[PDB]
Amino acid sequence: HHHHHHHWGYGKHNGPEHWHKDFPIAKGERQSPVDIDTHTAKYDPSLKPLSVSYDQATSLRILNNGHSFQVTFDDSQDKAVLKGGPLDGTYRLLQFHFHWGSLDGQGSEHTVDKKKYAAELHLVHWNTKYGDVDKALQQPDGLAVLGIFLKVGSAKPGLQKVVDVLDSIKTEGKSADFTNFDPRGLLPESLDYWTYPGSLTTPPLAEGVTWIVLKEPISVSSEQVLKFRKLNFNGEGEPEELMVDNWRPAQPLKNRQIKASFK
Ligand SMILES: NS(=O)(=O)c1cc(C(=O)O)c(Cl)cc1Cl
Ligand code: NI
Ligand SMILES: [Zn+2]
Repeated sequence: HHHHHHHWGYGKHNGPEHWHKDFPIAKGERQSPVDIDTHTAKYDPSLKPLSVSYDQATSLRILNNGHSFQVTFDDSQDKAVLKGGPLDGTYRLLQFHFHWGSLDGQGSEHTVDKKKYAAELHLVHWNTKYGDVDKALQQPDGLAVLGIFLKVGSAKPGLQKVVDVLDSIKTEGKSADFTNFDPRGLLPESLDYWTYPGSLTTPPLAEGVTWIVLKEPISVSSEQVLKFRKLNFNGEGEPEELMVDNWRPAQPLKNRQIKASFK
């Protein structure tokens, strides 16, 4: 009988279309992202507003991991947490990262009534009742991701401290100290959201994520998102391959219901 055990990426040869070969959970019923069909999405008056408590958030480092860039946080205490919305309990912010396109007309992972945004911001949190992120990763209610759409318009002031250091992490494996960054400067004004049970959108595509996708996009300038597109998927000394189109497309919703926090 069959038995199951090159690196994944976003290229023709190793992109989303192929991930199912090493990560067969891609074939399952809880995969992210999804298209949010607003007609289908049922307003659920029993969802609470999302309580974002980032008042003490302690950023640590910023790094290029070869598939995105991310800002890490001290998650040893409840410095930056999510609760309420659809969540039971407290989730601690570990990291945020982005996905974006080669052009403004694509780049988001989630879509809304089939519309793609220019980019999507993901704030990754883990359920404190499991003690750390490695234990949480193993559970169905282990993680919560707050997803935020980016459109191109006016500059996002809170994003500028990030953009101003991207030249220091151009290539894979580069990182830098990145202290005193306030993630509140990346939120939109309204915290109205859609929620559904899903997965990581990157391998290993584990099905343990409560997704919270905000209705309202933030706007960033063309100049800012152009700075994203100057990152490299490659290492220093390797041929240049610009880090663009690092998004997985919408996956089948199957039997899941997406709920809205708003009428
Ligand atoms: N795209 S995602 O589903 O938010 C996600 C991405 C990553 C990643 O760094 O590749 C991680 Cl560790 C966790 C999550 Cl939850
Ligand atoms: Ni066997
Ligand atoms: Zn992500």
